[PDB]
Amino acid sequence: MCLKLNLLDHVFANPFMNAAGVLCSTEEDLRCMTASSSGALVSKSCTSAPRDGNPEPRYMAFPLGSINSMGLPNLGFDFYLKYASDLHDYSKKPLFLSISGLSVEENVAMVRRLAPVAQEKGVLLELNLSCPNVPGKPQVAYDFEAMRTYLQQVSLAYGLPFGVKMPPYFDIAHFDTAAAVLNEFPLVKFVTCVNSVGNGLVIDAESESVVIKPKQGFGGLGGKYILPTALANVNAFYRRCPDKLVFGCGGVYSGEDAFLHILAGASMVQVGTALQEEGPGIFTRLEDELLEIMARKGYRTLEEFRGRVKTIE
Amino acid sequence: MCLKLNLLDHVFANPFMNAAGVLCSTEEDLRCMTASSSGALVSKSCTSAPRDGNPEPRYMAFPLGSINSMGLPNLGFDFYLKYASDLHDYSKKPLFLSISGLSVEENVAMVRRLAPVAQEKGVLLELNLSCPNVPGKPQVAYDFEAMRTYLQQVSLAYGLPFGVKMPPYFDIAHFDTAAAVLNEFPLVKFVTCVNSVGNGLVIDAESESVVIKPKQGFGGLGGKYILPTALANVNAFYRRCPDKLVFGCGGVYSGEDAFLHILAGASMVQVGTALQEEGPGIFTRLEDELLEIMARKGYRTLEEFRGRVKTIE
Ligand SMILES: Cc1cc2nc3c(=O)[nH]c(=O)nc-3n(C[C@H](O)[C@H](O)[C@H](O)COP(=O)(O)O)c2cc1C
Ligand SMILES: Cc1cc2nc3c(=O)[nH]c(=O)nc-3n(C[C@H](O)[C@H](O)[C@H](O)COP(=O)(O)O)c2cc1C
Ligand SMILES: COc1cccc(CCc2c(C(=O)O)[nH]c(=O)[nH]c2=O)c1
Ligand SMILES: COc1cccc(CCc2c(C(=O)O)[nH]c(=O)[nH]c2=O)c1
Repeated sequence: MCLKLNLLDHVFANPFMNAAGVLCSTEEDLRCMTASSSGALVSKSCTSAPRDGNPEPRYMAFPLGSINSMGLPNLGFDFYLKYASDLHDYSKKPLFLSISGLSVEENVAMVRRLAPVAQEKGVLLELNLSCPNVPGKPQVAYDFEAMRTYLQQVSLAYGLPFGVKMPPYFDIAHFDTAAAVLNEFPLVKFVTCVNSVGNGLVIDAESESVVIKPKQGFGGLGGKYILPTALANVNAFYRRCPDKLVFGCGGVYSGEDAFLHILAGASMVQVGTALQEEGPGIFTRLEDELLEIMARKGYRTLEEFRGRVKTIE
Repeated sequence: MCLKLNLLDHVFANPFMNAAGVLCSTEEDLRCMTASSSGALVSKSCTSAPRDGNPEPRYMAFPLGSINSMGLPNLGFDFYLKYASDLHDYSKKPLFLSISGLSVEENVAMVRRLAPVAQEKGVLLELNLSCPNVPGKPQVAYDFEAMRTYLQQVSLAYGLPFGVKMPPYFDIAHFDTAAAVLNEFPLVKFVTCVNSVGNGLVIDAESESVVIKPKQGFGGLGGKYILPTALANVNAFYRRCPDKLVFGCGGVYSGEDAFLHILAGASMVQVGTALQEEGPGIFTRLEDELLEIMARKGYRTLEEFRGRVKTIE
């Protein structure tokens, strides 16, 4: 019985990795993730310049999940490129680098410079589309014309297989349109579903206050709140993009939650909130729990059940 | 101390009512809700003709909430209008009738008939902008030009104060655009935030199956999953629509959860999943729990704290 996968011309001990943004901002964070039992890691979404991000408090967690408005704090592209080019030990596990430029030209400039490191060292790009463009317009993946522009420009500039991190959708028309846009781009080889469920509001009853400072308390939701939303998006894109991989992200706290993602169609399974709360020891637990479910069911590999969710009659 | 309030030229014993679709489809159901301690009730969203809805199973509930693809099963508009005109006892509490025609023309036709019953009896209209998926077209509330048409046509056909049931939004630009649409219509006097979080997917690990039959398992989410989403929408529209009431719906299982909705801006608080799960006794509990929290805080009225959620610096 084994959790091994081979995808995107890389080998993964297991499907688990951090979600972008969690335990991956600094060198220390990345070394931690690399030392962990995860199958892979992804770096913090970066911009060309370093950013301090929003004022604190900007992340809070509770029994059913988390809310954040971090504001994209990161050490800048050059740092993450250096990590990929010179610091990461590729013999431990594969690395993904997430980018989240604030404009199409910022993304273009970064992927141009990432390309030769991707070709030589095998770092994999995750382009964050669940991200701001012009303020007063919707996030890029909620603006299908902007999304198409970003993918056309990045595809031309980068020229290598990459993946995309998508926000959740809630309307079948959006699943259809979004997948049709992605399917225009043969270099988009993986689709990570989902980013945080946007602009939730957590309020603390005793203090009568929101719990994060930015944006009058509005921020993206993760964790137990979002698992059925995550599963729906994984399955919706799994069905609509048969020549791409789907990576699942959202609501994973247990090997059972991971097994659901994989039944829905997930290849890799990313862990955000639960990892932020539990720490990297979660990866040994999740591996053990998923293997126990597989043993009970007589499954020896992930492919035996990936995308095999049953429908009713 | 009592929770009675006056809105829309009606008196309410308390701010609680059922969510449209729950405990409100048949004459039995409407009599049950009338006999409950709720402050008001709303009927099942109706179409001009009766509908059987989708194949079963089409609703399921879990510790953290529910998923449904009911398919607008309903007894038809003539039935609900007859209930409003002849059967309902207005001395007990106010009645809202929810309409969800499958086209603008259907909604126009129904509202032209409701108008004199609204004048004579005081039934209130809640216009549901959500409908079964039509391939190629987004939900009405997610297509701002369609939304503007519906509201223009209904406002003209009806001529009296009404409200609108909204799905959730997840992007600040969308809040801005949606509220600006709504603010074009002075007869829209209340906005109910929110309908179920669309197209989630619940999977059972043991059976490896989805749990509802229609739509390959995809359905709207209610319950604990959606409380922060619901609060964010309530507050976003409370802030943007100062000349309107906001009715909160989503994730209410306790007087604390109701308290948070009211803090966010809610005038009435609607209860769906929890009501479906617990039954109509829930209203006496929610009333007791909300009065208990008020008493611990020193609040004597709902107006003292409605909309008064605090932000940080
Ligand atoms: C503190 C924090 C920072 C995040 N930063 C990023 C980011 O930089 N890029 C990104 O693609 N997603 C980011 N996200 C989203 C996560 O990658 C993940 O999509 C989301 O939290 C849902 O997964 P979960 O339910 O396991 O938390 C962040 C989430 C959290 C909680
Ligand atoms: C079984 C069921 C049927 C519903 N039918 C309707 C409907 O006819 N009209 C409507 O506006 N919303 C309908 N809804 C949505 C609810 O009114 C409510 O917006 C949603 O369930 C969120 O509230 P909750 O978290 O309390 O369940 C339905 C919900 C459920 C669970
Ligand atoms: C630039 O300000 C931003 C506002 C919202 C989202 C983002 C992208 C980064 C990001 C963040 C973040 O850094 O806030 N949090 C998430 O949950 N997902 C994300 O993708 C940037
Ligand atoms: C599958 O049937 C529908 C899909 C979307 C919307 C509607 C309208 C009635 C409705 C329903 C329903 O009857 O399925 N369920 C909801 O959670 N909200 C609603 O507004 C039906």
